[PDB]
Amino acid sequence: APLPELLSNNGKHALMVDGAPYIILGSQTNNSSNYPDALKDVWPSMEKMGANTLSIPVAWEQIEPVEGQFDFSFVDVLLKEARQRKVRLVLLWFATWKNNAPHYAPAWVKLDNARFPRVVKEDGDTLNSLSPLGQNTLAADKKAFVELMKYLAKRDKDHTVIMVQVQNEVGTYGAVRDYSPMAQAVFNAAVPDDLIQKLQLKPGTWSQVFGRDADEFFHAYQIARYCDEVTVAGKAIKNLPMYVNVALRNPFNPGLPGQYSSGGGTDNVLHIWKAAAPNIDLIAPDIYFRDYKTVSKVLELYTRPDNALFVAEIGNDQPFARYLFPTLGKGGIGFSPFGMDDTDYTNYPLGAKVYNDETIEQFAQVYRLVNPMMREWARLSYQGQVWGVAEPLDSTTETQKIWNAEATPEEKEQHKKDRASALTQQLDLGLWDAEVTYGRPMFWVTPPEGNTPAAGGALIAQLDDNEYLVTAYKARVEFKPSQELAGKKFMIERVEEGRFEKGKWVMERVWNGDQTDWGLNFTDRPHLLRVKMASYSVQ
Amino acid sequence: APLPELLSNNGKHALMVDGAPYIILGSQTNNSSNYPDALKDVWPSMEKMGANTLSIPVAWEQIEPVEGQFDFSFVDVLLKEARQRKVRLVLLWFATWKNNAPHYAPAWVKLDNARFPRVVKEDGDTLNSLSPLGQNTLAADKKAFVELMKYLAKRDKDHTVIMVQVQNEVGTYGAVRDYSPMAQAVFNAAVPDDLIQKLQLKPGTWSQVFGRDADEFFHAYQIARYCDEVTVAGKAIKNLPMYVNVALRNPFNPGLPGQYSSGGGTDNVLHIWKAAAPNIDLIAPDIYFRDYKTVSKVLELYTRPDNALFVAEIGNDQPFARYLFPTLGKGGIGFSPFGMDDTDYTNYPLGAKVYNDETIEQFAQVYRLVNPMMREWARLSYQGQVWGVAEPLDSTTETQKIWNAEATPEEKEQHKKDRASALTQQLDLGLWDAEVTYGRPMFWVTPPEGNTPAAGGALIAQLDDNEYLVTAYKARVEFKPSQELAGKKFMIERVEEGRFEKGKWVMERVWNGDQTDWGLNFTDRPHLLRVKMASYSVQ
Ligand code: NA
Ligand code: NA
Ligand code: NA
Repeated sequence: APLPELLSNNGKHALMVDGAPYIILGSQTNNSSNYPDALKDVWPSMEKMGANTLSIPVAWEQIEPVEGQFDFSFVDVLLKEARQRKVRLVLLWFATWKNNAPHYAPAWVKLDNARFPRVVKEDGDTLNSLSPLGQNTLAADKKAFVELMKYLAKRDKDHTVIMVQVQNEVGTYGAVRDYSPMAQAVFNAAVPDDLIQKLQLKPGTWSQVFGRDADEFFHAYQIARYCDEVTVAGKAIKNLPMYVNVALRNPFNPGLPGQYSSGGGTDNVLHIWKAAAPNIDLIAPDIYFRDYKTVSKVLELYTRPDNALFVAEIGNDQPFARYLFPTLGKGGIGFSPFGMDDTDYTNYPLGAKVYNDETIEQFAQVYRLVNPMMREWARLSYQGQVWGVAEPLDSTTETQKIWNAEATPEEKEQHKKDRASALTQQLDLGLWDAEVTYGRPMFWVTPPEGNTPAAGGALIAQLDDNEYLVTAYKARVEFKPSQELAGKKFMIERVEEGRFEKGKWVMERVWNGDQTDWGLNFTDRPHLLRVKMASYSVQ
Repeated sequence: APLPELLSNNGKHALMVDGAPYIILGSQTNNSSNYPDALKDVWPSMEKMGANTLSIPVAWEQIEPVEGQFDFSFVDVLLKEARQRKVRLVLLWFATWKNNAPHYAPAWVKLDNARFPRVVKEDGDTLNSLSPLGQNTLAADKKAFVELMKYLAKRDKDHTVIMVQVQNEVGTYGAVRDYSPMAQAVFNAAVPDDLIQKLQLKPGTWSQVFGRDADEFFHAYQIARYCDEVTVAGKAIKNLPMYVNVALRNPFNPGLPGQYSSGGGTDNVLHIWKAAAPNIDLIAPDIYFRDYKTVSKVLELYTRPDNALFVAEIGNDQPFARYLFPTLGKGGIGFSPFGMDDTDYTNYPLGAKVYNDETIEQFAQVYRLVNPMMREWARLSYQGQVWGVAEPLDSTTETQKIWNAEATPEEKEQHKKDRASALTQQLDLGLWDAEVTYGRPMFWVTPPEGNTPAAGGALIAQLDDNEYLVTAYKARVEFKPSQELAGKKFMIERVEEGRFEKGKWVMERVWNGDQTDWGLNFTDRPHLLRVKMASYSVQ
């Protein structure tokens, strides 16, 4: 079977798996589930979720517990159990950095600062974050990563593993960069030529060329180079797609580097990362912001002509499930909720307060919309036109409930109108537009009041000028002409509910009458529709 | 197999069973379950609880219903059923005293006051409490107890019965001592030499040597001698460990002897009991105080270089389960909740209002932490260093809930701070300290607010200078250096979850990342951890 690969063309992207575009409908384990005995607490969640791909760590400490006495016994069991369940894997290389720190590096690495040095603050104190200028550290990480890739080259010829994350949330908290003498010598030197050329900049030292951003851009550059080298060495063994995942700064109100993880692929240093690390396939956001506006901004910033969108981690609380829709609508190649296992941990406040079947079911319900068309959707996303939206108001707060109640009757009616309007989205589909609304009956035209909790969304793919594939969730989708018709009228020509079997459309039933008089109304159950529209003459 | 025995060395203790230290994770029946037909209502509770030892009465009235005519049919059945279930037994000899009174003595004893005399009050009235100076009573009790011990010598060679309680809550309510002419004659006489020598006192009569404490100390001494003689006679037949259990006085606010049970092993007469009864292995508190401060004080007073801690009875309501932790932390040899059977009785207000699976489960959940390491814990407790803590605030009262709500915003914030601080415990583990906190998320650092109801605790054993065995319940445990290091930093080197198999540690998984970033967080599920800490140079 051909290698998985990330294709980029015409500002669009596809993750090719087994020779065709693929969507990762993912689940990711908690951080301590990377052992054979823990897998029994991972698989059942995956099954309940309907996930097709598991993201799970492989730690440097476990594969090289003594230097270089390699142990791949976890990987062996993981591959075999994944294959039995017919799912794919994304392995997460937890090594020099995991959330800025070396906790998953072997004891012989993390306890030997002389050989493998830490970031030194400007005031001389040391942080528990390994410096990207540590040459021994790079060589050692690289060597172990190579051994892992050799294991996959020899033992995973059908590519059960489809992608590898290199490190996990790199960077440093508590300082902007390494200020050690070793780092200071490089910082005081000339900015490397290659970076100067790629950005279109005048030569100089770091402070001269970057000014107020020199410290942060320096750290980003050095980390990016470190990760790029590890990536190249591993890809020389087996050329799987590889990516890095970002501990995000708030895109609207980031604060200072060091408060956020400095040097990772934050939105202000994507240009540094892309210039410095041409061998890393994509830079993936880890999304734990709950609110629609911030999440939407993150999806906008990380979807670029030079960057495929992969939501490598997202919170597992209920409000996060609907972000699958805009993720896919942007041409995203995947989506992977974090902490989908029963190993007795909840990362609340970041995710769900409790982990049970209801937690899983919020994601299972949205994955059920995509699974039955996964390959067809992936192709259309890469080659054609897709759209995707989520319910754009967050669930009403207790503070907002109080303020709501204390309001004048005129103000309450105005608020309802404001909410209805905010809960109405327009999509321009060429000759036709769609209007998506949330939280209303399936009959008549009473205005939308939203779902409680906020949960809805819709996916649309264009099949032809007048024909669309549509599936949605707790929402109404209504079609209309995109431009004035000139003495023509319009209608729905035909709505079919069905499925793809061996790549061919099979009709189950025609929606008509009540089911198409008031838009196309979706609840929590999965329905995949082919909608054909027509303008017609009445002259 | 070798006889069970209580060892005492270097101010520490162990209950040896089958040649190694043992922890009684007990259950005790209600008072009327000591019959073959009642056992079907006892065993299922034991199984649901995960108890390893059953405490159950054997009554003088049932073994010698007619003088001279012994009946061990109950004991026969009990032994056989216990063996089938692979549990051990502690038999409770209910004889001359059961809660101060002779109700479990045969009719031919308790109805013959001439032969077997009662305590006489100073005013000449009689109380239903047998005088410890009644020589016929002592001889008769002793004779029956000897027959019981003969039955065990001949019919329990593998020591299904590991310990015997001699009497049950001895003493007298309603008077301080016996004031009968017979007792008055002894009280007026010289204090016995042996007691004078052992306490380091000047000879004299009771009033002269003890003053204001003479009446109470006299009753304690006489009862202690009576119980010691019974104990010696039984041990001459089979030398099992034997103990007495105490109807406690409130250690902070006891009131007067006679209001509490005068003459039992209350905290003010332990010195009398130890001097008078050298053959009784230990003196065990019966704990029905609900509140942390009082329970903690009782555990402190009963844990002594000359007294192994055994919580021979404790209430079976929810708040009591967490006291297993400090019991074991003090080097306790056992813990036995009272009334764990379904014989249609609740001793509420002393225990739980209702008896059902939930009542049992509160104890099952904490026994599940200890059972998998029972032998390893018992050894470490005897030979090494252990610690144990329980959540130190009791559940918030309705009165405190009202007061909390009516409070000013500044006062509410101060109260939360005060509670957080009270819900934070420090333990000095040598080179490392642990901080235990209760009722907080498993991620980030928001301050502890306590569990509702109060329920948490933690056990720690030292394996080496930098390595500890840890298990806890509804709590967070965080490690730090015990002393400022000098230009060194520190981290967790490794946390392994696992179990002991044939006395050897088997690793199941490594806790890392999220699972160790914010201390070690436990819910209601059992996890046994080996925690290795490291200081490291950054010079
Ligand atoms: Na248009
Ligand atoms: Na210390
Ligand atoms: Na200290």
